[PDB]
Amino acid sequence: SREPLLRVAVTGGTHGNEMCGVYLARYWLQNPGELQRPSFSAMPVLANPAATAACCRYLDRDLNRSCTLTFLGSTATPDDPYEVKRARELNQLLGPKGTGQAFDFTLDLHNTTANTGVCLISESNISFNLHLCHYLQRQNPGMPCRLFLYEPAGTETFSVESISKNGICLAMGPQPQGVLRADLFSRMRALVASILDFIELFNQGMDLPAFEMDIYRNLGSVDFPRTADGDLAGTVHPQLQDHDFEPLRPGEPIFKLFSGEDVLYEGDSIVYPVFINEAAYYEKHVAFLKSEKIRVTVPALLRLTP
Amino acid sequence: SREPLLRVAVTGGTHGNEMCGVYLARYWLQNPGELQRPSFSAMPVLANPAATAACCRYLDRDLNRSCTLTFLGSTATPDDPYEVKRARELNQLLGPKGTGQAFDFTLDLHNTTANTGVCLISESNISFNLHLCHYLQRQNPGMPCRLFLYEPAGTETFSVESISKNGICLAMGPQPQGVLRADLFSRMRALVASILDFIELFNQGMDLPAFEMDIYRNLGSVDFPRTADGDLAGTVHPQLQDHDFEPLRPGEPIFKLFSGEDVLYEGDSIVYPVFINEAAYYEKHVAFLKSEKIRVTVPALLRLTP
Ligand SMILES: [Cl-]
Ligand SMILES: [Cl-]
Ligand SMILES: [Cl-]
Ligand SMILES: [Cl-]
Ligand SMILES: [Zn+2]
Ligand SMILES: [Zn+2]
Repeated sequence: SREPLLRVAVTGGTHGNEMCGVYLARYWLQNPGELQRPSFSAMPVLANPAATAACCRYLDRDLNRSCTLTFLGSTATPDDPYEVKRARELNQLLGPKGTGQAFDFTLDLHNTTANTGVCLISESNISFNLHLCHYLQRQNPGMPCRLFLYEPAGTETFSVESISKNGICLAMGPQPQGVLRADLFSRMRALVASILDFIELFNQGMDLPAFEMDIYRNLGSVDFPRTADGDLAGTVHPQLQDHDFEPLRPGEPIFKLFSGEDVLYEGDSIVYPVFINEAAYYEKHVAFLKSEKIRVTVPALLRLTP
Repeated sequence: SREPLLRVAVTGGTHGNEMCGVYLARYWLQNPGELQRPSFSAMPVLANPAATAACCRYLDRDLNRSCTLTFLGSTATPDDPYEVKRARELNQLLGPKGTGQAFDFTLDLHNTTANTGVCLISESNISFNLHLCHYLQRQNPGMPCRLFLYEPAGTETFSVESISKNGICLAMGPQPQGVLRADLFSRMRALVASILDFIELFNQGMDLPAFEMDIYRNLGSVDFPRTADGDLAGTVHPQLQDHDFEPLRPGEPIFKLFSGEDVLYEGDSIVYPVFINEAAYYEKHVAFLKSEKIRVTVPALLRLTP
């Protein structure tokens, strides 16, 4: 017995300077008709109102790192980070996280300065999320739509969409922070429409046959070359720059130092760098994430049991 | 009798999140040998230290709008904008503005999210600045190097380089704020080297023959389409996006509204839009600047009179 997804949210402005989500959320709050389907209506939400008003990523702390049960469960004070306070409000709205009152699904919208194109980031290999990616791929022949599987190191999930029972992040790049490109705005807008379409089909009892697909699974990060003071001593090499999801073999160049030397990848295996040179990641000490490209088998999601 | 340029500054980080200038200044402060020529040594300066540390454009007020004689001459208080306070310090260092103690030349480094490529911005048609552009063009066949003439509306100049007797801005895009691309870092680094080379030749008494060249002269700005509340109602049209310095004829599309309508250019004449969709300009109400492409005749700069 398939349970329909009836309480569905689309969050924009989780990071205040990521403009597609910001303006789609603002627009939908004024024009919700677009998020309505026969079986359900998705609720638009501006996730970080103060960061959005200020057009910056966050005020005190990254909102997308503030939604752990520890943060949500903590006893409020006045001296809490704004984003911690806002996380609690999203917990009331979309959760509480880990309980049966949580929303069925949260779609969280993101932009990156990296040349990722269309990427879905999933914190688990839940088969519904893989079918969703597959659906978007099929709906857009010739458009890459890649799934980046980013499982939490251990126990606690951190993100805005993790508040809901399930959720996914739709990330689109490249786009400078604080800039709204018409091309990415429209494309993101159409892909959200398609994601809602998919939830409707699901809700209507559509059978989703098992299938196989390539996904990219996180191996971990590589930091920028630094001085003994952790200041940049170089940046991403021109031959790596803008080459997200392309293979990176050992011995290939990954940085150019200001001194003019090349730094080479010293790994044992070919990997697939993603989120190469993202502005928000400098302070997280991440020049890029290494991923392994793996072919997974996705079980069927059928209305009835065969 | 030609006066040599002996007190020459290169400023980076005038805007704290414009990374080429930030990292070139930081690097040169550690490795000044690069800025030395036989006749002079250029002083590297991080223009906005606090904005740079915070990786944002400015703290209180745009530093590059804070260097008017009015601001510089004002009586200090504790409640002055940080950037006003910093402007006064740059006035002490590189000026005082309008006096004989000012530096001979300030080269101010900038990055834009607009697809400008290499642009020199000059606040006057001083012939030395035009020869400099011409020199850079000749030194880089096949590389656009365009001169954008931006004369102050009326009396008071506002910018960091206006503190010196003469100066120019070297702007390079596209680059997201807070991102350092190896390609733009290297190119900017080589162009600064060439600008210093040029000052050396000048200093050595080189004759600079009169010549003609196309420049782009500011006509003014066009703001983003807005609601009655001044919130975006659209963004730069995909056909205009990334087309800086290309001709824009009346009737051509300049915006796409969220409602799906196109907004068309209603001007009487063909213009050349520049700084199309710059992040820092949203709040200045500027989607792009209109310029006229005009061919000017540049007088000779000769060691002796013919
Ligand atoms: Cl499917
Ligand atoms: Cl990239
Ligand atoms: Cl010349
Ligand atoms: Cl542009
Ligand atoms: Zn984001
Ligand atoms: Zn700037």
